[PDB]
Amino acid sequence: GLSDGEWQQVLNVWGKVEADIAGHGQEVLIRLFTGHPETLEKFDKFKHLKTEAEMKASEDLKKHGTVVLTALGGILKKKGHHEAELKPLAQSHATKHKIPIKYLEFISDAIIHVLHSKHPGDFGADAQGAMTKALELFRNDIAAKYKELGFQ
Ligand code: MNH
Repeated sequence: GLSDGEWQQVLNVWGKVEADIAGHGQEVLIRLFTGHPETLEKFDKFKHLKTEAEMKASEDLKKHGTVVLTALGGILKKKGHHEAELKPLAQSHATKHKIPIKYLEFISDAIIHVLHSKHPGDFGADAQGAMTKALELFRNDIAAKYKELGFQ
């Protein structure tokens, strides 16, 4: 679990994602696809995207960015009483989308990167440790549901 102070830090930082949810979400997805181009094949509608400028110019990619970060926002605000939120998310990602836990680790990393990049020296040692622990918990709780289901 995180501590109370650790959640407060997580949620304060998520305060800044919510000022520009679309632009954060899009930078997240662009970090992901360019560092890990196999993740791009999971999206039928994004594999016409050969360049960054193409990625950067896509409103549909930004739309997905928002869907992603909005649902993570909800999850985070439940502070690890997040089972009702998280369980059907895990099921769709295992059975339908077929997203390996490794791609989830890649997007966690992309979110840490994007918080540092968009908030240079405003996202400190302490806040970065708590967000990492919060994303680890997210990932741990999905991994458990994945194991149940035999996914990988
Ligand atoms: C945090 C990480 C994270 C969150 C909160 C997340 C939340 C969602 C939500 C909400 C939806 C819409 C409802 C659903 O269950 O289909 C959705 C659809 C999707 N998700 Mn994912 N998703 C990922 C990471 C996430 N997704 C990653 C990483 C992959 C890709 C490599 C991915 C690929 C999808 C695909 C593909 C869809 C369906 C896209 C479409 O509409 O065509 N994702």
